[PDB]
Amino acid sequence: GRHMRTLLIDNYDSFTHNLFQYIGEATGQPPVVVPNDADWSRLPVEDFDAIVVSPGFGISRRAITDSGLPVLGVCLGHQGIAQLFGGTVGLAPEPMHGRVSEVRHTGEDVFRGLPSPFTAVRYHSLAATDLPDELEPLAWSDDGVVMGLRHREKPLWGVQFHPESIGSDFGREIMANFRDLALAHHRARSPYELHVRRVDVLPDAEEVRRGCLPGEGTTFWLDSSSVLEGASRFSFLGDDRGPLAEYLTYRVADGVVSVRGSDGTTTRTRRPFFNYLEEQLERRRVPVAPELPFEFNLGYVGYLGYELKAETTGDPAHRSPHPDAAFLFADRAIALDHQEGCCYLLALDRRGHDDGARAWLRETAETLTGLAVRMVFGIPEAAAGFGPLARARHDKDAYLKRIDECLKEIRNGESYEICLTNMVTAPTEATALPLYSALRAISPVPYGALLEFPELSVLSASPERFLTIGADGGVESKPIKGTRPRGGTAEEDERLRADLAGREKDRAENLMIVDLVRNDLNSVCAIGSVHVPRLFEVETYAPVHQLVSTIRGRLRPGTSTAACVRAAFPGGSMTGAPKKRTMEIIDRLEEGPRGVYSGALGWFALSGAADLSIVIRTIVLADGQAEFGVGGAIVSLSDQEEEFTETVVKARAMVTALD
Amino acid sequence: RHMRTLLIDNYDSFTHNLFQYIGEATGQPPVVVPNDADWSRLPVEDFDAIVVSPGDFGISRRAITDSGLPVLGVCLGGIAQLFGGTVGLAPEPMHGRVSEVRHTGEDVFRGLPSPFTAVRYHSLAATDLPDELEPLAWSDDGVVMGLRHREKPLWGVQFHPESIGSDFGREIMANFRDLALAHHRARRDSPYELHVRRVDVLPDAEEVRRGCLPGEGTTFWLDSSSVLEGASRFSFLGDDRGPLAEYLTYRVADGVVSVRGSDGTTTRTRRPFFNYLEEQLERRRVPVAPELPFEFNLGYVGYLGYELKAETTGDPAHRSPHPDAAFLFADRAIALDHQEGCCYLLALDRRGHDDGARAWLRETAETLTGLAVRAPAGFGPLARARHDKDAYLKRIDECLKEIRNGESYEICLTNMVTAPTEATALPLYSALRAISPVPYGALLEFPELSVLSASPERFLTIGADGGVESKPIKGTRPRGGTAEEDERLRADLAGREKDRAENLMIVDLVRNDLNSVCAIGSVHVPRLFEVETYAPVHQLVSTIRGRLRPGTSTAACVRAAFPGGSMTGAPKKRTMEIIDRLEEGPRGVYSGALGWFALSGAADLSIVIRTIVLADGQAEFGVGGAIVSLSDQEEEFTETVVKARAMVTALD
Ligand SMILES: N[C@@H](Cc1c[nH]c2ccccc12)C(=O)O
Ligand SMILES: N[C@@H](Cc1c[nH]c2ccccc12)C(=O)O
Ligand SMILES: [Cl-]
Ligand SMILES: [Mg+2]
Ligand SMILES: [Mg+2]
Ligand SMILES: [Mg+2]
Repeated sequence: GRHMRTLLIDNYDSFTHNLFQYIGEATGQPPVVVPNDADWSRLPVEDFDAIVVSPGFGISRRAITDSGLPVLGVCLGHQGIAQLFGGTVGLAPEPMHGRVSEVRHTGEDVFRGLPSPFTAVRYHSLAATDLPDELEPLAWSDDGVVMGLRHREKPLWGVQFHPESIGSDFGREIMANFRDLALAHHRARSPYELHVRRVDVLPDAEEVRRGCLPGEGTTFWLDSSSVLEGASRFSFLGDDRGPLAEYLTYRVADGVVSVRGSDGTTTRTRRPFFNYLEEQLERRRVPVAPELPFEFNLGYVGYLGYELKAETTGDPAHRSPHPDAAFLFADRAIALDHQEGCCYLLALDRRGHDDGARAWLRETAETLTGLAVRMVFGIPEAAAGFGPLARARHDKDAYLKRIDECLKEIRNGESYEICLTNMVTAPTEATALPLYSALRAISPVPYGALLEFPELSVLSASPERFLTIGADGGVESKPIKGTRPRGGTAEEDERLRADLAGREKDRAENLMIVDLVRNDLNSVCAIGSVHVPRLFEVETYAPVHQLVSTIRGRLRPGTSTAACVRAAFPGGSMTGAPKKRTMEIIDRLEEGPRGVYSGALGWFALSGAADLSIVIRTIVLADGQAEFGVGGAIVSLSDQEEEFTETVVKARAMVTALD
Repeated sequence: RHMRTLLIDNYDSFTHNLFQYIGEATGQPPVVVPNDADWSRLPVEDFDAIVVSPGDFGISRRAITDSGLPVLGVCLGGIAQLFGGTVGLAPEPMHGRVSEVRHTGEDVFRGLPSPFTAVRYHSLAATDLPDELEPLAWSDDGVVMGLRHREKPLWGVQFHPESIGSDFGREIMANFRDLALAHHRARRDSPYELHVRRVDVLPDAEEVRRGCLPGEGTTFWLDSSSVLEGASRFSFLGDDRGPLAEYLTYRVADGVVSVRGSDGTTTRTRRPFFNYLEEQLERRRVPVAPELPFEFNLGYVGYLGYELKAETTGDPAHRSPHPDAAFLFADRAIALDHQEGCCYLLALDRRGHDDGARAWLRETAETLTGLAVRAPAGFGPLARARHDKDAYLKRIDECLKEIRNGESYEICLTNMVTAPTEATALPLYSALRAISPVPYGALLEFPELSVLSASPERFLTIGADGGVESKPIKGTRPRGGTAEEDERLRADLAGREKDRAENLMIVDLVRNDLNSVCAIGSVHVPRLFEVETYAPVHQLVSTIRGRLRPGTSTAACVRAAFPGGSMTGAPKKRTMEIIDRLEEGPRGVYSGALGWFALSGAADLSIVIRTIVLADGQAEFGVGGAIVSLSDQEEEFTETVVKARAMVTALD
């Protein structure tokens, strides 16, 4: 998009150029330095996204009162904020010049991620004694002096210490936090009215699907079938019956978006899907409700197929037999809060209509209250086969040859890691809901989904977070790579878990994906914002042990949520590195489409938030047959037989559901 | 100006990670260009450095061979193959796997621990490097992990600095930026020939002064009277008798530069001094001679007076009785290498001419050789302080009141002491250098005054490569009468909150000065609150380093940092105004800078403390100390008396 522009107001003290260095290192951009006595009217304040007020009347006041921009006051600037809003700046208990204090804080805003206490140098005889009602203290010295404050509403922050002093710690981190706060402010800067109703019941999610949604017709169920503090909390359900609901599909080959309106009309448009999605999410922007503990305030629920790579970094090598994208615009949704044991009902009216949103709220609420009442596959059994009626696109011998081709390409330096996949097809008479009811019992996961669309049903037991994007512009990806089968005993199982956490080969497979996802996020994230808070964590699900790494970033200003997904699509954890050359190798060897498998499934909120899973451990139901993808990383250290066995093991939850 | 980096994208999935690391390390994002860009249409001239990303790749090959820019090759970034090196199969393919990397700590590896952890993404490695290439780093399985071309500004790393599993990636990208800055500063016609002769003798320095320099003439002796490894090593002596020699003075009041040539005639020019000096050093540019182990390749030797502040960030509040600048343009000089026990003789001719530089080198070498055979290596009774004790105590009171109103955090308050003396320059300096051996001793014997410096303090040491170091001193103790007293006082100096605060505020101030002229990320403090012991006092000393931005002259760096933070205090502009009001007169040479500006672009400048100025049968010496909120009036006065001991003993 673009880089953030910081204004550094020089108040003519001997600190401005140290702050210059710290902003430059923290943000990857030098700030524009302007003297405090410059002409405000002249100054292109419009061009700037964040102001740092240096220590030492003038434009400092204007910046704080008039600019409407995020401001960080450093020392005399901090006192400026306290004063300008009717505070008392009187003498501290002890004058402190070039002297060190332990600063304790709440770890909020500019103090995010800093240890309490941390060491900071002070250069003042004056402190914010009596804080106004509009300001709140965030930090205090061992001396009892206010060291940090903020305005309760406005994006204004003060520190009564020098972050940039040689005797201070985490100076750069404080400046990076302010940049992040500035980005979050500008993202926060509508054709609908969002109605919300909390119901103090939590019925069984499957009872809600069966009781509240129609058996026949287009429906979604975002299923936290595994609920675990910090990993998953919410489930979402809806249908296309609402008067503002739409069903949207995309065909890469035609390049056309087909939208079936609530009217009945299907509109057709020749353009790329991510571009289409970006336009609609901008046009339909609705702010998050502060009484909602989640950020899905309605929007699009559905899937992005692998073949959409043709409009990201990939080639249109193969045609999916399924829509390359399929989404319900959910005008009406049921949210289950599994932590608090309540439901939230969300409904849209057009800004100037009573489209029966409030009527749906009260009726669904009455329906919900009436509904409120109260495995482990080890090797070698897990690696039996794909099922009795099942045909893999590539039989064992075919797949061993593609693995061999992968090892040659790696040896010739064309790829570092190839996520080679197979596609298995099995005739079934099973309908979506009973089959899904068996799958979710077999493999409880944080990112379960049942999509029941006209052209297909998607039965996902994915545990994998592709992208979680806040309305504030915060981004998290948790690529999974490195797999170990479960043990047929609990001894063998704790062993295989330890083996996965410690083996060089699996760590290398995962690390190369972390670097790849870091690269994708760095193309759309602010410089210095991309980091890896967690490397090589082991997660255990009913069918497999998984190596998982966590990568976070913060979107650049001008970068849409849709743009972020496009840049990272398809997921590095399903392609390998380098992505463009590897996707070409996958085109040649797999000799057909992945379809929904290896794509992304989840929601884009009208708030600009998103939560997308990677489509793995998924059954696509269409035209009397079940289709499921399986695969794994091929690296120089890969054994052909072991890699094939891993693909069979990963099929086991799906094979068991269909059995 | 900031440095511009071109990042060549070789269509791999590492480019935006390298982008992030360059951005954070250098404070500027690189311009990213794909490897299939048009070379003719690409404005390579507008860029200062190339990073070749991992991955036919045209722009990459032409970056390394065709362009004369600094290049860092990352993995695929070619340099081995292009210069007739071998690319062979490594003992094991390494993709996303960590190696322990051991290195020489040179160039891109500067300041990295050995070993450090690095992630590799390659099956192929450089095996047989040609003479022109040099290995810098090796893996724990014996593969070359880093290389450089011996002449061209080309570095290769056979690992990913920017990988999550690598350490010190940002430090590697910053090191490359520093090397790029160094290279361009060394490209920047010469009106002189530089002639160098090494003589493998080392006579007594004081005998070289007596023997090789004239008694009555205008001379310099930069005297490492203390010689300690990595602290001081060289002395420099010269006179104005050469044919290309000039004597040079400035007056702030007139704004006039006075140049006395070999002719004996004096030219006068109205020009800010730092502007004139910057102009001359640009026009008189001569590259460093690599056979010289020191950076002074001849140039200007002298002092910048405190009152020059009028043309930096200060006001012209008082007129010095002495020139505000005074330099000998030394066309001939003797360098003593106290470490290797040899002498180096430097002499300028005009380009294509013979002004007798070889004759002076040959003659002076003989004189040095024969000289080395004969000589191998309170304030005082008639002293008057500008401020008596009672007056100085009340000036300290005024300082405390300014600090109470938050106008200053630290004021370097000083006194000026004057005494009649019969002593002449050389004998009195002979006494001083025995009393207080220091790394930055000097005897300047100019027409208007003699300067007898026993200064231990480094103001600015600037490489030809644009590397800057400042070692501000703040925090003083008297010497103890025993070894055990000295240990107590050294411990006490390092530990006291007051002294640590005095020092830290100058470190912050000098960081601020260097950041105005230095590359973003380059300014750091490798040592904080180190105690150094000299004959007269224990000193608390901190070290600050940076790299000059491209298009910043050495003179512009001195201007930005002058006067020294260690002699003013923070904030400098307001604090210097308080000093103007309370000191009631000029500092002159005292509290200014004394040293050399080399034709190479290098410089080495001391702070003028522990110095006697001789003029009109009168001795003048400044003494001062930090006034802070914690300052006691009596103690701060006594510190000024303690700091006078060396000068008072020498005059006595
Ligand atoms: N687990 C998510 C909700 C969810 C369930 N299944 C999903 C599939 C895709 C995206 C999100 C989901 C949460 O707790 O908020
Ligand atoms: N100590 C310096 C030379 C030197 C001695 N006295 C000086 C005074 C000013 C500048 C330099 C010097 C060196 O070893 O290189
Ligand atoms: Cl990082
Ligand atoms: Mg620190
Ligand atoms: Mg594998
Ligand atoms: Mg690291």
